[PDB]
Amino acid sequence: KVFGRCELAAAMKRHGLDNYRGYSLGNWVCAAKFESNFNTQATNRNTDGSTDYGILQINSRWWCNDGRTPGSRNLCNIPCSALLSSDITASVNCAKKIVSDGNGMNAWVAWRNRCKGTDVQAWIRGCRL
Ligand SMILES: [Cl-]
Ligand code: NA
Repeated sequence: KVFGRCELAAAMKRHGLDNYRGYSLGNWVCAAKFESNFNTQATNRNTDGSTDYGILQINSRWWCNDGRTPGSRNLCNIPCSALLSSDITASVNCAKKIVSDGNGMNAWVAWRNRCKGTDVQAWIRGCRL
């Protein structure tokens, strides 16, 4: 599923991401835009052999099991394929664990490089939330 901007904003808000650990909704929408282009089916292979999955590009090195990342952890206790569903529940629930681990949204490289320190409220502007 390729989400609309406002559609995803509303979905994320319903799942409890607005101000989660102090991060306003615009941060999450911006992160999703630059990580996946709002596409739940996005996958990208990393140099170390791990793979990033879904709308928030969650990494199989630490967070999910894809059966092909040796010595890796599954800290969200899910198969990586579940992060590609049109239903964002699994991705949101895992992201809540990630952003809570001490480093906040800096875990997402595109957030750090393209969202952090910008006017992120622009990403939810005009949306009926
Ligand atoms: Cl933080
Ligand atoms: Na893993």
